[PDB]
Amino acid sequence: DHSLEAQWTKWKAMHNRLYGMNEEGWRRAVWEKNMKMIELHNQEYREGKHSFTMAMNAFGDMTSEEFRQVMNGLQNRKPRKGKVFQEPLFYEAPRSVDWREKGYVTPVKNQGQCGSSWAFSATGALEGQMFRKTGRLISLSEQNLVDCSGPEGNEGCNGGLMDYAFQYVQDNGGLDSEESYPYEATEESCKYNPKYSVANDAGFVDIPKQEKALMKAVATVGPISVAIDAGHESFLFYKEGIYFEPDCSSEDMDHGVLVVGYGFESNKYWLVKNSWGEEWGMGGYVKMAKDRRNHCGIASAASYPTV
Repeated sequence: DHSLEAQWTKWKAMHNRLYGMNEEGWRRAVWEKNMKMIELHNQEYREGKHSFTMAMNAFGDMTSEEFRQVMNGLQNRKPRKGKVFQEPLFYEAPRSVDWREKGYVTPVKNQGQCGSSWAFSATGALEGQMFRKTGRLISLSEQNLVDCSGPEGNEGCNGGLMDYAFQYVQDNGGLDSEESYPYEATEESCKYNPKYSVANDAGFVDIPKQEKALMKAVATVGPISVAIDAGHESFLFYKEGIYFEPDCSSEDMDHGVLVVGYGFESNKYWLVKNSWGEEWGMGGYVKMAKDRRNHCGIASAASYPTV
């Protein structure tokens, strides 16, 4: 009715959308299907069938093809070439951890029209380690990785891996700050300048494919880089609460993110920092189901750098 037409017009304006005559038609269809599922889902939430709610956002008119192109960023083959993390049995991890309260985490960033989640997950873990080492929080450059880690196996906006990113930092002897090497969301020439370098003696460690191990690692090291299966509109439109997708895969992770802590609702979850801006989820964060048989592959390809 008039309400639907009005809401569509408002969303378009709000997100500054200008479509051609033919596109307008199918973009709206995409948007309406999403609005319908968000509605049905939220009703089921009220009925207690879900732990999280959904809400329309800037990705309301996006196609699955476009999603795979700019929202993700992880490569198919995920090799384990880093040092090994041995789960300490005689260490008892706390019930909850949140590194943002310790000042290990920088503000939420936005990868934009570039499938570079690998770069954001990488700098995220590095920023925490540098803070653990200097007590100084400096935002690192994702653009540096995008433009320079090609030899390490990365493909800029076409995907890469966090380990390849950590490898680059090793071989290179440093990574610039975001202030000196701004994010452009595209592949340009490598402008790495030593004058603004940080993390000169790096390396990386891979964590076993177990949540118990991942938990002990987060509690003792700081934020950790993890890969998750994010290809679901439930995640795309996630709003708040504990995210749980029955159709989530524990083996096909396409999105790189950062775990900054874990806890339980006073029911356990992982505090995850995403790079889709503050307008997504909980200020750019998502509480993901913990200890639910490696939900979304959270513990299948986790690692952290060493400085």
